Amino acid sequence: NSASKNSAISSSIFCEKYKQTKEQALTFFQEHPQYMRSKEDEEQLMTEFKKVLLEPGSKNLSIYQTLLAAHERLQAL
Amino acid sequence: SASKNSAISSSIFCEKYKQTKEQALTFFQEHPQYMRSKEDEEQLMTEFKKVLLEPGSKNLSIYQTLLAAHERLQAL
Ligand SMILES: [Cl-]
Ligand SMILES: [Cl-]
Ligand SMILES: [Cl-]
Ligand SMILES: [Cl-]
Ligand SMILES: [Cl-]
Ligand SMILES: [Cl-]
Ligand SMILES: [Cl-]
Ligand SMILES: [Cl-]
Ligand SMILES: [Cl-]
Ligand code: NA
Repeated sequence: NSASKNSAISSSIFCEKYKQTKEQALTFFQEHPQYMRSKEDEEQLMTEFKKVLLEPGSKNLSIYQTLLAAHERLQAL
Repeated sequence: SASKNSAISSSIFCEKYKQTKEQALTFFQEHPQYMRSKEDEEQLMTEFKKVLLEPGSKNLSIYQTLLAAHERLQAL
C-alpha cells in the first residue's frame, strides 16, 4: 500500500480511464484556435508551457491551467 | 488541428515531465493515512472516481482532485 502503488492506481484512473489530461488539452486548443492557425504561435506556446512546467509553483496544476498560464504569459509580453 | 496540438501538449505533460505521476506521489507522501490504511485508500479511490465525474472538476489536476476527494471523506 505504498505511495508508488497508489500513484500508479490513481494516475491510471485519471490518465488511462478518464483521460482527463487529453480532454483538458483538447478543451484549451478548441478555446484558442490561433494556435492551429500559426505554427510560430504554437512554437512560442510550447516554449512557455515547457517553462511553466519547470516551476515548482506550477507543480500541482493541471494541463489546462498550465497551457492557460503559458498563453497568458505570451499575452503579457 | 486541435487534436494534434492536444496530443503533443499531453505527451509533454504526461511523459516528458511526468506531472500527473509526480502529483499523485506528492499527494500520497502528504497524506500518509492512505498508505497506513488500505480501507482509507479504497474509500479515497471511490470518492476520487466520483469527483472526476463532476463537470466542476473537469479542468482540475490529479493533485487537486485527490485533495477534493480527501476533503469529501473528512466532511462526511
Ligand atoms: Cl492516455
Ligand atoms: Cl498515457
Ligand atoms: Cl489523459
Ligand atoms: Cl522559428
Ligand atoms: Cl497525464
Ligand atoms: Cl496522456
Ligand atoms: Cl500519468
Ligand atoms: Cl486535511
Ligand atoms: Cl483542510
Ligand atoms: Na499570431
